[PDB]
Amino acid sequence: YDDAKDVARKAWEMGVSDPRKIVFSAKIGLALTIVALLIFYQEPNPDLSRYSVWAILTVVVVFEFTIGATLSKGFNRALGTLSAGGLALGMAELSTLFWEEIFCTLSIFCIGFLATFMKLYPSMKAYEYGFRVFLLTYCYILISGFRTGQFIEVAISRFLLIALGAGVSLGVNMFIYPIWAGEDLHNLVVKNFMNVATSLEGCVNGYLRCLDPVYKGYRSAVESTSQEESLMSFAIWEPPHGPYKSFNYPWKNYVKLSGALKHCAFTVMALHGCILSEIQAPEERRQVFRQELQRVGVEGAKLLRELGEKVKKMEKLGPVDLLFEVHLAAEELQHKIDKKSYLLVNTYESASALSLATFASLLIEFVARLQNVVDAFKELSQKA
Amino acid sequence: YDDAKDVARKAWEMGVSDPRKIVFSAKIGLALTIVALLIFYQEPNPDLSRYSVWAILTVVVVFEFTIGATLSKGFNRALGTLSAGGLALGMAELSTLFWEEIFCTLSIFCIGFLATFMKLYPSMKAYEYGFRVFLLTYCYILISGFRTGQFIEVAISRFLLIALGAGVSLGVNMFIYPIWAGEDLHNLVVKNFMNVATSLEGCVNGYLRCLDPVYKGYRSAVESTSQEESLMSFAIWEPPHGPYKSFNYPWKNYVKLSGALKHCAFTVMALHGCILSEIQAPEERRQVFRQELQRVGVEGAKLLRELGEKVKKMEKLGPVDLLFEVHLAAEELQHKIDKKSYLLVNTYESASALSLATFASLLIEFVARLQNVVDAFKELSQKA
Repeated sequence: YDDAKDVARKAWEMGVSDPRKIVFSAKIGLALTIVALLIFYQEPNPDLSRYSVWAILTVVVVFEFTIGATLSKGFNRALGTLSAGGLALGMAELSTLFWEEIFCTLSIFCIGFLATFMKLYPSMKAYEYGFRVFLLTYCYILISGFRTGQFIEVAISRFLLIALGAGVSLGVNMFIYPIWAGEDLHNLVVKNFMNVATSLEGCVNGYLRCLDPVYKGYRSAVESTSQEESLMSFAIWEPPHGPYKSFNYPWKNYVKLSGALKHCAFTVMALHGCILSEIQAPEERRQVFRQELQRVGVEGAKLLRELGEKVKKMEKLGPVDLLFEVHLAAEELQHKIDKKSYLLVNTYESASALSLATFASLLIEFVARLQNVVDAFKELSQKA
Repeated sequence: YDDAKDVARKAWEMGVSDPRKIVFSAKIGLALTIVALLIFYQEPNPDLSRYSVWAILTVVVVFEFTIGATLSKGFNRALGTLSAGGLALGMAELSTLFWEEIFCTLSIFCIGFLATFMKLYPSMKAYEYGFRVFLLTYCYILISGFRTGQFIEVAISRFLLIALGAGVSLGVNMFIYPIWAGEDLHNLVVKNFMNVATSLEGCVNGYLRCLDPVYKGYRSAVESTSQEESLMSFAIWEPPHGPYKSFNYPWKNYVKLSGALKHCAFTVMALHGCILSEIQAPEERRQVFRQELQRVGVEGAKLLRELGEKVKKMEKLGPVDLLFEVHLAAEELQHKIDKKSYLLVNTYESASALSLATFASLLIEFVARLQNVVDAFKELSQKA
């Protein structure tokens, strides 16, 4: 019973935090019950209601979270289905022309074999639903057409059914509280700034706290380029929905600003590795560089926090001279290790000392990786 | 025409290199044409051939690359379909009992809404096909059952059709040249050793070559734990297929040995970052530590190469005292920087000079991360 409390809590916790799941499930439920209500109350005549399941099963099979996703995946499945339709109907008139059972058997071996590879090819890894709905539509059309004499009228009826289902699908998805895929990416390029500034602050302050929240911080930023590169495929399909003024919005720098950041979060990786490493500097020697090591972590996060606030607001005003206090912090960090360098050099009696030299110069590097981002965001600030 | 040559080459190159795609497409083609041949030549009577498309569309919808995947995903879809069947038939006898159009409309809004969340919950992210085939089977059964009087005989017929399709599906997938998901993971835990030993050798030898192949090396090992954790879900479903002697084979250390390796390939990340960093040691100063820096990279790869050859062979003989020459190499590397330490310490005139403190003590660390793996593989060598 206590475990079941969490399951209810899990739904509530993901619910109250993000009111985008409840609304999506409400939208799909509404679409399904509207199709069913239309079937039962407005089309009760059995003259032709069998195919009425096309109508409710197409709403279920083509309704997805983001307008871009629904629209592009509908386009790909429509190309697969219509290509199978044209090619299969050509093969169907042929396959009635005189040994047609054997010809129509080979005509499905060939399609299965050819479509399988282009499904399995490494490049076409996300265009897999298209190959499934093409291999699975060739087969259906071909069997039904070998069975029936004049298929094309029933094919016309099936298309208006899968246009009466998908019509309501797209309409309800786009008009009733839409969920775009453009601002699912503008709210993601600005999320990584927030969970990297803490990863920087976690790794600078976890190194010294003596006498994981960090591991979930920076691994989200790094593991998003495989995602933002998808949300860049979905983002091109939406209209200029609101602030995103014109068509051809540069959803190419949001994977470039998140590119220079994910490249700047490859020191915070090794910056964390120094605290997880089996060799690390002793407590008493870390706490001689306490100020400057904290000084970079303190100010270094403040900039990278408000670099996000320059994306969330997408402030068409400017990032003017951001890195002065991090440069000063890094410069006098190095000049601070110029005096107390004997704590870094003369087996293991010197392998542990010297890992304190490895953090100090994995943190100055992060200061240098931080000039690349501001330029990779200065292009995005102006032209976008 | 020249670009089209590559497309043919791409299929051939992925074909001749891996003869696992051609055989899979041949298997799916054979299944589809056998179902079609069975329909046309052995069941030509139209007394009942409409549902004969269940038979060919179920082979297409449930045939997958690995026996484990086909079998587990068939089990999940069967649970979804049979659960929708039992619950929907209960709702169907009720939904004929006396305002049943409105009750049967609400009975599909409720199912859509409830199933949407458990599809969208973060945990149930791979169990998404199950929720789609449950939401999409409740709907079909319920519409058809509201339409027809005594559905259960037609439901029995549909189940023997989707047992005459899936029967041939599983049979052809398992008997005609099977493709397991256990040895798709034993051949993957041993692949990461081969593309990390080169990443180590690339980053040690790319640092010095003056007077990307590495970036594809270690990023494959790190980006596989999200994959090997799936191949651990598929691996439990196969029988003891061959060498994997008994049931309950420990496919839990292959994600633990590949866990200690992916944890050892987090220095080779930062080891590479030092050559991509905007601050790096000068040429003339790198080539004073040329021998020992190469010495660790040379011998350090030789061990990690033959750690794989202790997995590919899965040699039930032993990894006896592997790390002696890497320990000596790391020990006298540190003792080599004990003499020539003035090249590491006394703004930027010393930020570049101390980048050698950070390669040499990002490479001694990799030697220490390498004791964890041999222990995390000594457990796997004995009990597996």
